[PDB]
Amino acid sequence: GPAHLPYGGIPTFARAPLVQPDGDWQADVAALGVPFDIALGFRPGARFAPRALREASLRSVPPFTGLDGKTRLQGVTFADAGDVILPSLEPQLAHDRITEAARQVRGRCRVPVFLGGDHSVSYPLLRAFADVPDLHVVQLDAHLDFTDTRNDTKWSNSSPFRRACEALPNLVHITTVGLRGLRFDPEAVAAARARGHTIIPMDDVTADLAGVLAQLPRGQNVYFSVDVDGFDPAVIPGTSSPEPDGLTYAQGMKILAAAAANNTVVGLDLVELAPNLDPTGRSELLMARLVMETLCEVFDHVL
Amino acid sequence: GPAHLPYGGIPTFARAPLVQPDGDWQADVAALGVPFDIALGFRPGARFAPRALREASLRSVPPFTGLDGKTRLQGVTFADAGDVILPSLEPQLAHDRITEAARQVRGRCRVPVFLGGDHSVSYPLLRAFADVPDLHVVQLDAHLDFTDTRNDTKWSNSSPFRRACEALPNLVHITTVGLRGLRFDPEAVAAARARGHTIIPMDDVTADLAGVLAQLPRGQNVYFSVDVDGFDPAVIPGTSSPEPDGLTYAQGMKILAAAAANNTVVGLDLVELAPNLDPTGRSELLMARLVMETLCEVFDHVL
Amino acid sequence: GPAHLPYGGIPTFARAPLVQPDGDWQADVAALGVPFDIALGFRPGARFAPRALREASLRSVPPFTGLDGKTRLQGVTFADAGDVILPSLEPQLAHDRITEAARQVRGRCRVPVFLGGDHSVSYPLLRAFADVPDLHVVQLDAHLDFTDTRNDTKWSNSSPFRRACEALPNLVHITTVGLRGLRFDPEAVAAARARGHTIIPMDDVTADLAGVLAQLPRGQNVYFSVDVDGFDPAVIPGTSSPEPDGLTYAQGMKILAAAAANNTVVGLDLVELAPNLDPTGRSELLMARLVMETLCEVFDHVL
Amino acid sequence: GPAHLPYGGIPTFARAPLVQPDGDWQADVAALGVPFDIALGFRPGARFAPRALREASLRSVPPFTGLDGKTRLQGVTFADAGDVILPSLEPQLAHDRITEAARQVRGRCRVPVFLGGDHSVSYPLLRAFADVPDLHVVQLDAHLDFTDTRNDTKWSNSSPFRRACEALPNLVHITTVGLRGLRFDPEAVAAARARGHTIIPMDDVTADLAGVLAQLPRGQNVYFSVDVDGFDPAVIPGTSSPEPDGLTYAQGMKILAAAAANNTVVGLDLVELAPNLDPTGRSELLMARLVMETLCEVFDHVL
Amino acid sequence: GPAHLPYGGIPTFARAPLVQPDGDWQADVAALGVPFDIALGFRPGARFAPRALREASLRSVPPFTGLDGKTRLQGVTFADAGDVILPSLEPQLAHDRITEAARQVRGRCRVPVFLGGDHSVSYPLLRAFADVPDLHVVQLDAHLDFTDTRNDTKWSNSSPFRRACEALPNLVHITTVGLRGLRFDPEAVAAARARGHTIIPMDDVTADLAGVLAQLPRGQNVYFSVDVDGFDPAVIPGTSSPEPDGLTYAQGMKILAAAAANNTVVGLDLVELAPNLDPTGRSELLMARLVMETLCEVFDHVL
Amino acid sequence: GPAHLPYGGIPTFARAPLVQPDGDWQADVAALGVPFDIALGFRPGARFAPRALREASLRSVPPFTGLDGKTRLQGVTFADAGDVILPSLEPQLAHDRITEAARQVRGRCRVPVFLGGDHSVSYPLLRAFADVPDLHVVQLDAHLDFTDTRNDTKWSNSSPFRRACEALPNLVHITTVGLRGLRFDPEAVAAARARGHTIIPMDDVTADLAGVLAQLPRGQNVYFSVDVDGFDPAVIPGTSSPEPDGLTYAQGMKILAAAAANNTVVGLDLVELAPNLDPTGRSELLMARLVMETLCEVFDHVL
Ligand SMILES: NCCCCCCN
Ligand SMILES: NCCCCCCN
Ligand SMILES: NCCCCCCN
Ligand SMILES: NCCCCCCN
Ligand SMILES: NCCCCCCN
Ligand SMILES: NCCCCCCN
Ligand SMILES: [Mn+2]
Ligand SMILES: [Mn+2]
Ligand SMILES: [Mn+2]
Ligand SMILES: [Mn+2]
Ligand SMILES: [Mn+2]
Ligand SMILES: [Mn+2]
Ligand SMILES: [Mn+2]
Ligand SMILES: [Mn+2]
Ligand SMILES: [Mn+2]
Ligand SMILES: [Mn+2]
Ligand SMILES: [Mn+2]
Ligand SMILES: [Mn+2]
Repeated sequence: GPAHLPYGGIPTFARAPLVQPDGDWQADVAALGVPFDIALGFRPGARFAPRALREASLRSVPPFTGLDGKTRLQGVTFADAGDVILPSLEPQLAHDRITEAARQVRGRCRVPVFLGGDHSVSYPLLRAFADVPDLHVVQLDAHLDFTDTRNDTKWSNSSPFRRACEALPNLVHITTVGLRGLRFDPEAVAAARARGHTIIPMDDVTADLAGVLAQLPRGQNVYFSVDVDGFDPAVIPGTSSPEPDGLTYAQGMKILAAAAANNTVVGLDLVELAPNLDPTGRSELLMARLVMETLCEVFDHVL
Repeated sequence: GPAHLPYGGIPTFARAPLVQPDGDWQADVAALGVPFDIALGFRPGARFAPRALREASLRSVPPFTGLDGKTRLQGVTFADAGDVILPSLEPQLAHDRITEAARQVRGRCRVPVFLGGDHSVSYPLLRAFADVPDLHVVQLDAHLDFTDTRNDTKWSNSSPFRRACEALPNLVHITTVGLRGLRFDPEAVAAARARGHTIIPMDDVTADLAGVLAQLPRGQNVYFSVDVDGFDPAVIPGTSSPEPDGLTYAQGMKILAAAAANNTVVGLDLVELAPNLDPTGRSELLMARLVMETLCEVFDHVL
Repeated sequence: GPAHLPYGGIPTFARAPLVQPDGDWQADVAALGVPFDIALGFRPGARFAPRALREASLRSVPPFTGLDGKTRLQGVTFADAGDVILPSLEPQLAHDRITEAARQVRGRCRVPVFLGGDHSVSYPLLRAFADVPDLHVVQLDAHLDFTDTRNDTKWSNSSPFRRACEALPNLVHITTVGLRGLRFDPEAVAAARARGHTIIPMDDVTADLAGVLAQLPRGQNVYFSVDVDGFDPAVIPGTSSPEPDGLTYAQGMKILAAAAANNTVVGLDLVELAPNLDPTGRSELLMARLVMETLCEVFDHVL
Repeated sequence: GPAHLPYGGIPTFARAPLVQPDGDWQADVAALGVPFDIALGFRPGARFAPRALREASLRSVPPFTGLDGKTRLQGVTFADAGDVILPSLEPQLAHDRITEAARQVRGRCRVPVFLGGDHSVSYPLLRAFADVPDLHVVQLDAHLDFTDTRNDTKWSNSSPFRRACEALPNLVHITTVGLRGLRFDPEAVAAARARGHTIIPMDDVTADLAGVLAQLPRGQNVYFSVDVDGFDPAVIPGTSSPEPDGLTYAQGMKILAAAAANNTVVGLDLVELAPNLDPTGRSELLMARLVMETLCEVFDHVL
Repeated sequence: GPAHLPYGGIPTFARAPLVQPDGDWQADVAALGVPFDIALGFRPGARFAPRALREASLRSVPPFTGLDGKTRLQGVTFADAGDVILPSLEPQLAHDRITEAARQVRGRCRVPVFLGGDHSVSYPLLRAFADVPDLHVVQLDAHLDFTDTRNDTKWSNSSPFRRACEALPNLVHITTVGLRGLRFDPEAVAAARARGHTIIPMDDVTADLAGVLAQLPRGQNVYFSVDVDGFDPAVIPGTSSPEPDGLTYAQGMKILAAAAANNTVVGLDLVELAPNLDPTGRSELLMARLVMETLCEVFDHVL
Repeated sequence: GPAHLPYGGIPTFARAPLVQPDGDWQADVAALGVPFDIALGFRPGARFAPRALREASLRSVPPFTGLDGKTRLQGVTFADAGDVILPSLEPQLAHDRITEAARQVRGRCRVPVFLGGDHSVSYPLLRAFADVPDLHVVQLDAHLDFTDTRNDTKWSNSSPFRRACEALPNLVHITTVGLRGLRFDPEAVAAARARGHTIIPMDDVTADLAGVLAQLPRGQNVYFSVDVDGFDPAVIPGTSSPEPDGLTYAQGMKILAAAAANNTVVGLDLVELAPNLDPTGRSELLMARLVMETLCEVFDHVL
């Protein structure tokens, strides 16, 4: 039968059927949105990212047959579990609802995809992976986000991984790639290193990408956390706090593809996208493709 | 339980459940989108209107308890039948698919709501009502849209009602309110008058609204066609061809309310909304409300 | 000597000298900003309003000599106390800081001007007026904002006056003008009415403005709360939740002028402006003028 | 044969043939642009107005057959003399080039149409009408623009008519309609009244439009000067310094229409349009139409 | 003699004299616009590209004297034949109108420059080159555009070269450079390879540009087709369907420069530019320069 | 205790205290804005750059502790001297106002930072350095700006350094890096070479950046002039006249860092930023950071 053009149809992620987090369904991949952006400290807009990503994903409906004739995501079913129902304010309640929804979705799919939302959502999201032994996180970001307190709060988008580690003893390591900028929280850097976390500055990527890939985990259970500001602002300008000289789409994708080829991917989140800050719409289009391309890599080599 | 905020959840019209035009369902109201805008002769964008209206409708989820404490649309069921699957180009095929979908939706609901799309969609939509005796159309528009041929085509957005009339002998009358502008197709005006159609210039609405309401049909089968450019550009700037000094939201709504109170409404379409032309977003927010408020009025007088 | 054009100089409200809330200063009028917008339920952006209003106020630097040759605000001194230092999240802490800064500013000026920020800021702002006998609030708004709980929180922008009344036994009456829309919280409306509050729908303003002015308070201590969405979206589109058919600038100004002529004005807040939602910039330009014109009226009838 | 749609073809005013100011041609109406905006004191952008107006005029190509079947501008020839070649800075030189071009275009048409550009262009433009006996100017504007010196200059957009009067003893009277705002130059107002100029505040138009029309000249040589900020900012937001509660399109047109039918119109300029400040594009669309409708009125009452 | 600044004068390509496609003129280079965008399957806007390109070209008026002091395009004459008069809808009629205009312009100049318009215009454009022996096409694009049918039509922007080949046996070869993305039409790829077409993925350009240049045709009659989406979205965001990691301006220009110095260039089109999708305006400014620089290279190697 | 988030507080550069140019203060670094943009020859907007840069600088408040734990600008004091009070038009008066303000600021700080404004401001700015022996200028720009006359004026943004040199024989040498484009003023290029100025095209940076750095001055009094269009438009699109293939932020910074490491930096200006042309806001965010990072380098190598 005829198929909808991108501007047609209800926008669900990858045009997947809609389901409830605690419903009776099962799928290889399931998306869950978290339209929460009140924890960021600059320009809001990320609450609109889940919807923008769903809309942009209509340009990337699986499966995909590449130029070389190979087809990826063949036989991979999808589901869109909608969005976590968030309260106004009440960060603690929002966190609990996010964790509960993430748990339910995780228990019904193989690889859950979480659409943020500012980076603070990664904390309650990760609480749903408490039973993953030696859980590792691979984070693309211009910022470390391992701060204890910022602007008198423990729940800002600058503390998700610090909060996650103190709540999850199974989260044994984090590899962050793309760090750059004039300012870094010394207490956060010290705390991350003290825990053996791997910090890879964007300088490393530029000088030797081959080496960066060489620093990625091997044979581990990995959770992907992609902060769109890890990418160069010229490529992805739609984000609150841009920092120059970031990852090209290709570099960020190469890092994700490599990690997904040598590890067991247990989930992925895409955060800090701000559609309202990029009127060209390329930010949401490229990031929706990023999620889909990452999934291609994952399922094209799973154990 | 908790409810989503406007920015949360999958955007279906009025958050109604998604169904297939020819699926096994029944509801009081059913929405059907027609993301077609290649027939307009100026600024494109109406193809994105159905999606924009669905998103905006999340701010107007029924039922409604007003300031006076009374509730409207209580117990009235809704369904979103998605969008007509349109081809690229191929206007004739597009028309056939639009009529087929509209027919299927019509047979399954009491009042169908069509989301355009440029005004040319009203022609194939009306074909789905060829069985309605003495069908009257109440049209809000700055333009008459009764032209025979324009820029070498019979299918432009300036010809929907002319096409509809020649194909539907049961379409016995059209009442158009809000006409204004420097240019009018003399052949179209003459043709409309000859068929006994009622033409109500905006100047008459400004001069005496009560008089205009008295010119509306009474005890007839009515199809509403709302071209957003009938409203003043200051109120609704998101449209291809704006004309100064149009209807305020209140005036247009009073006309729809009056007609809905004195006739049997068989359907309604909302066309020419161009979200891309109004970065403030008020155009879609207000027009989504207009559709919902019109339904409140329609169901307040169900015989 | 030469004076800056609007685009020159540091933007302080009315180009007034900068001071600290608890510093050693005194002035007739003092402005204080509250860049808080995490309590609204739709489109963010009001956190940028204080800055936008300051920039726009450079087009309205006092005193003003009108067409008739008469001068207003002559000799009236101004000061800009900057903004309340807000934390991230932590609504309760934010409230405490807002109340403290407001108290300090209030103690050093005759009429304090508060620039929001979403409407939730009116609650902590009003707490600074606990010592004002029989405090009356005159609120311009499309919404009532007298809700107890909304989306699982007590601190949303829909509850500021409910929170204020429970924290301030001296807040004996509220007059709200401009209400309109398909939905209202029935408990909020009934509670407000049962408390003796005056609700004036926009319909009444349109029907008989004189009658509305006659309903305003007289010989009372009055605090002005101006929610920009009380104004018609065509005039002021830059706001989160617009509702059609609102106050023209002239109508809103007549209401404020009337109240200022017959009462002791103790303060005023300007909330819900979202500069990011109006690329024409007219929203902040017109609202900055409203504040300045309101002050002209206040000081013209001060007792 | 076939005609271009608005988005097709080279944009010349009213789609008229292109000519040189000092070329060998003759026409009833001739357009001349003056992309000069370095004299305004706030938001630039008017330098692009001539081009925006030409593009917008493609929606208003003459002649016009209205709803009544009557045609206007039938047989009336048009020409586009392009723009004055302006230097960078060098206001004195720009003025001389403007006057020379205006003189040349004036000598080759019956009614010249000048597209600004900020209002300062009206001065060198008026210098080309030194031989018109008892010249009268009908100015639509929110401001008076009769200031002697502003920000240390004699050539700002606040001084065009003051400069014109001192250079043209034949300019015997000016009628300005639409004045509003909190500030007016007391010296400028006094100077205007001393010369017998007529000042009609927007309040007068609102209170009694009939009384306003009665103050317009009769049987005089009239030059129209339309500053788009005379119109309400909700209608025409694309302008540097908007002032609330202005003329609706209809009111401004009624004033121009009355004056056009009772006098010998020798010219007209349209200034202060800032396309860049109105992403909806309604400002240029409506103002291009304003010019064409004014012309319809002019040639509809030729002696 | 004084010359207009970019914002002055009537916008004709390269500020060249305006002429009719069938008029009495002759020039080395002639531009023809094709404001047709109803064939694309995503975001419209390309219909405004011809006009945007003309305006942007005022920043690149020939001749050009570089930093080395050498002058290019010296003595080369230009002309702007306006735009093809397109009907509404009626793709077949549009195609015929396009081919006829292309033929007329082709016979009055040496190198015709066609401004699109979506890519589907290349088909009717190429039909005007049926008499060119062993015609080779050098295509810059992220997409192949050799698809047979898409969304029930043979005339989408994904089929221009497929339609051109089955209609022009003299079209013996196509070299496409810049291909990338997750999805490629296997049937289209197979059909292209079966005809011996050269497919050069962006990866090859990145890996070895010298190798890519060595693959370009030599001593052949070449038609250049430049789809702006061949360039990286960071550089040229103004396009309907962007794909990450594309050609830099320099890389695309190097390809065109090399092909221009070793072949007989018979024409060039610039398609898919969507000015409405890039509010920074760099897309049209850079692409206008691309056409002009390509022309510099072309006439520096004419035999 | 707590500190403002970027959206909070009065926007002064680096959140530094506000002072008067001739006031009684002293600071290591002092900022002065020059909101002048009437000299550029294309798209206006730079007049708003000083304000945009100040706002953006709130994201770069000193001192800075990098990822390595080292802190820069520790103890370095800052001040914001506001903006030069500019007249409307009257370029010569503007120039004198600028030179005097710059001299006053220079005598109260070690390193003055000047915020433009179009590039023409560099001329009056440099006059404030008439007392510096063997003054060298390091200019990042896509254009040379050594033109004598352009569009009939001596004061355009294409002549700042030409004017500066003839007024300042002590300005012995200029090193311009980043030059590119199709057109260059041969007269300007010759005059610069004759004075021995070093011209470094962007191609040289791309080929061998190390070789470019080796060409920078050593042990000299250096004034930095950064024209944002020197950077690639993909990175910094907010500028009047962009040119493809420019400096990455990293490259521009490397050039500035190199010169600051072994020269006595006497001042720096940042010109041609046009915030209105980049709705993503990255242009001002990155350029504010550039200024701050340059200062970090400067004070890391003080003699
Ligand atoms: N790590 C401190 C700053 C992190 C900000 C988070 C995401 N933008
Ligand atoms: N009736 C001729 C013009 C109609 C245009 C249709 C809708 N914009
Ligand atoms: N009174 C309930 C809704 C109020 C919203 C507040 C302001 N927008
Ligand atoms: N009459 C003083 C102000 C005039 C400004 C001119 C036009 N905006
Ligand atoms: N080749 C199939 C897709 C082509 C789209 C055309 C231009 N964007
Ligand atoms: N050097 C001639 C052009 C310079 C323009 C200046 C800055 N944009
Ligand atoms: Mn992060
Ligand atoms: Mn980050
Ligand atoms: Mn219409
Ligand atoms: Mn219509
Ligand atoms: Mn409110
Ligand atoms: Mn409100
Ligand atoms: Mn004015
Ligand atoms: Mn004026
Ligand atoms: Mn393509
Ligand atoms: Mn293509
Ligand atoms: Mn430059
Ligand atoms: Mn420069």
